[PDB]
Amino acid sequence: NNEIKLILQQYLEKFEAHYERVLQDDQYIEALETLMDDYSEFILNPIYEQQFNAWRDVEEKAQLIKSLQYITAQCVKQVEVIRARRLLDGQASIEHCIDEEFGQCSITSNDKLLLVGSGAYPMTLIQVAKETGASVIGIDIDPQAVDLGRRIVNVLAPNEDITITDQKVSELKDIKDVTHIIFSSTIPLKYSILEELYDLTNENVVVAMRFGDGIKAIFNYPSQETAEDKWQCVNKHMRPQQIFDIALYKKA
Ligand SMILES: C[S@@+](CC[C@H](N)C(=O)[O-])C[C@H]1O[C@@H](n2cnc3c(N)ncnc32)[C@H](O)[C@@H]1O
Repeated sequence: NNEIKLILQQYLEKFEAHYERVLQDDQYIEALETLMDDYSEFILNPIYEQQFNAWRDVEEKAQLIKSLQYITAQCVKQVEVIRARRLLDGQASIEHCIDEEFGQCSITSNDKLLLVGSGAYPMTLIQVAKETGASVIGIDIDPQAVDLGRRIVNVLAPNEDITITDQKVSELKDIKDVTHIIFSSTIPLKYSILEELYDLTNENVVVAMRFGDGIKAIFNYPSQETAEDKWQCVNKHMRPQQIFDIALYKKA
């Protein structure tokens, strides 16, 4: 208990200070990015993983995890907003292909991908459009993220077929044409949206759900059990030096 709980509380306090500073002045982004790198290195260190796993508290552990995953999700968003505003303020124009996340279920230019939680700095959305030539829809509930994302796409990828909207999945007119769906990891509602998508989507749709379980759940929303007759987990992609893992879902 004692050891890992103390560090996790200290990270929560550090994230509070860094996040509050960045809200007042975006010059403190570099310090927050460094904290996020240190946090990542902590999460992926087998020593801390073992300590975390050994802490068999139920209530306090669960709550502390939930406090961290919420504030660090806000930090991820704030980094994206600042990076986006910097690119647009200028008015000027890596290690893994997103296609890799779908294993055998490959993406061609004839396919159509929905990315849930596109974000203000939608590099992943642009990446997959450029790599695959597929049509791409990104949704984000935050209109700041919709505006920044839309205008970044128009600068960096004007020739790709990319739509960004605040529409919920039940409001997407072309939902039945979607062949591939990716969920960003830092979406609290991702499993409720997954369940809603069952009835909305065609029968052969494939979903890549990004998540973090165990110690990775302090920087990600975790996996959940799905309704067993609806979404079947056909593949789990878990790696020790990846800050998020991927669960592939198909119908029945
Ligand atoms: C950090 S950002 C961008 C994606 C991020 N890079 C990731 O991979 O987790 C996460 C985005 O998801 C958005 N978001 C959160 N909940 C959502 C929901 N229920 N539906 C759509 N977008 C959501 C946030 O507004 C935010 O812009």
